[PDB]
Amino acid sequence: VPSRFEDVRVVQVVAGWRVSVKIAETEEGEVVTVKAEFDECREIGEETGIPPREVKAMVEAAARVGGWVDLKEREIKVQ
Amino acid sequence: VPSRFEDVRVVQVVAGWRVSVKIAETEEGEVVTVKAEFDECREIGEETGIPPREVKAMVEAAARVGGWVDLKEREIKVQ
Repeated sequence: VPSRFEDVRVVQVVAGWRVSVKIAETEEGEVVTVKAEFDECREIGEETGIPPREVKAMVEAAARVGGWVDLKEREIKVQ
Repeated sequence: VPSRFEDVRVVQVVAGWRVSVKIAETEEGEVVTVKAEFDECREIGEETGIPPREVKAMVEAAARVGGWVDLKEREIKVQ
C-alpha cells in the first residue's frame, strides 16, 4: 500500500507594462494591415533584450487574439 | 478610415509558491481519501485575501487532477 504526494504551483501576477497597437479598419469592416508602434517596441527591446521586429510580431499576434504575454515564462493566453 | 487601437499588456515575472498534499493509493487507481495541508493553506490565505477554506477546496480539487492555478484571473489548468 504505497502513497504519493502531489505538488501544485500557485502563481499570481497582475499589472505590468502596456503597448498601443494601430489597426486601420474601414467602414465595411475590413482589416488592411496592422503595424505596432516601432518606437514603443524599440525601448521595450532594450529592457527585455529582444530585437524590436521580434517583439512586434509577438505583441502583434496578441492584439489579434487580445490577450497577455509572458516573457520570463514564454507563454501566451487569453481570457 | 476609423483606426482602432488595442491596449496590450506584457507581464514579465518569475516566481511561485509550492504546496504539499498527501494522497493515499492502493489499486493504483482508487483514492481512499485526500487531505490538504490546512497549515500552508491558512498561511496562503494572507497572500490571496480570500477565506482559507476557499483555498483548500481550490488547491484540493487541483491536487486530484494535478494542475496549476492563476489568481490573476481565477483560472485552473492541467499540469
